[PDB]
Amino acid sequence: ALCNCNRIIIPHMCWKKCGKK
Repeated sequence: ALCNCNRIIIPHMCWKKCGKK
């Protein structure tokens, strides 16, 4: 699935745009 900025072993596009990982 797609960006859990609420799971924090982020997918890592999801990371950089959680603002993050």
